[PDB]
Amino acid sequence: MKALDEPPYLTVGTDVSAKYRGAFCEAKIKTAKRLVKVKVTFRHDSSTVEVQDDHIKGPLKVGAIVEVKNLDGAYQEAVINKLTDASWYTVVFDDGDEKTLRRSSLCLKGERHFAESETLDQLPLTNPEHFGTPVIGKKTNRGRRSNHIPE
Repeated sequence: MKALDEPPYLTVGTDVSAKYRGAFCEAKIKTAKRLVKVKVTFRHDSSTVEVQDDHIKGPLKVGAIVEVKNLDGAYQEAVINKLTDASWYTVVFDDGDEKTLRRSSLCLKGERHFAESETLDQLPLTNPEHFGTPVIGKKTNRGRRSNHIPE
């Protein structure tokens, strides 16, 4: 660090509160995992997504067209915008689960484990009805009917 402006830090062996399925359960850092999360612009849709380095095949550098293996099973052409240090801490829960979560979803066990819950509340929303981008009619690849079926 430079000035060390954040004294509480998470390290292996340290017990923290990890958000498991929505509820913060106290688990201890089993290991620290630097995940490289790559923010990529999908070339076919122009949308910026943020995916794990694991799905990125090719070279990991800004401006590079890489091939993203999506969970859909499709490789997609995308451009790397940035490589993000996603320092996630892999915590071991006392039920036997181990999972890495980002430090923003981890509260340091120094008498802090949240006296709250989100409660999966669905009233306060910041995202409106996402039905797509305005004017659906700007894509180059089209192919309805193709004279194969009267549709």
